[PDB]
Amino acid sequence: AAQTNAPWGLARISSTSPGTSTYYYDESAGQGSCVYVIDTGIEASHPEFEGRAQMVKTYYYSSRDGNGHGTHCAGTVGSRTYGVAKKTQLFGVKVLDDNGSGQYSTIIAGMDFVASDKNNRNCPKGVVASLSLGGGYSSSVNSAAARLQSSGVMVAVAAGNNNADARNYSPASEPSVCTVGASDRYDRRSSFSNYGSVLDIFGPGTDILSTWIGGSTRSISGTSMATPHVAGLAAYLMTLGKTTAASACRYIADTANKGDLSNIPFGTVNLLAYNNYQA
Ligand SMILES: [Mg+2]
Ligand code: NA
Ligand code: NA
Repeated sequence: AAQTNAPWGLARISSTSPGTSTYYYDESAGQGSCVYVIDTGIEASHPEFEGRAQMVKTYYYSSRDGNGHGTHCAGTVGSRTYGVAKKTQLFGVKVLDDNGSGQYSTIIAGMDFVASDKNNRNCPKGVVASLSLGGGYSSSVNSAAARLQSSGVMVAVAAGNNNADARNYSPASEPSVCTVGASDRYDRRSSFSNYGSVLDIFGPGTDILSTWIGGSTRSISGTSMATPHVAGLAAYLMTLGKTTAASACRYIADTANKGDLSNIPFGTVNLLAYNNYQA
């Protein structure tokens, strides 16, 4: 399948070169997989989700996304126009408030929730969790991410936007999850992206068009925008049977475009998520 005039990041993950605008992908499109977006919520009514999104848990008064961030990230996972895995099922877990902030104890609880809740859900091709969030180093946050991964979920987390080594941030610094840095449309490491030995992969993160609240769309930048490209890619690859939740991060690194990013510090991987789709 092919989506013409796609957002640059979708085109990028289906090309060996920057500058294209068609997203090429297998029509299965993540059907039968599930992605939990652990964030500010998801505006499930947005027409771009086509009824495939639903809130499953909130840690605040409402399940509504009063911010937009979670809706944007969910859109990069699985919206029709802006999503990597256009037929995945999206589940929203609101651990962040409407200002985009959250306490680590609540974020931990939401990870634990996903590890359990997946047993209520029918996700025959597997389960992914996208965590476009984090703060300073916390062993407890890292442990929660590790548990979620161990429970059988493909965990993708943001590297952070500190232009610093991700070792000092969580859940970025948890080794066992998939830590995602950000790139721009010219294959430079995004100016804000964290780096370091703990990164597993880069995805598109600068100027990413996706869904927003009020039934809208907008372009924003962050390792939060790179993370759902990887989460969506994992769901897509799991639906194709190419990999599993436990091995998807490694598979994505194995199959990535290698050596194509600039301003990658020595010791950080030079790997950009790639679907290797051959019609
Ligand atoms: Mg890792
Ligand atoms: Na996300
Ligand atoms: Na470089």
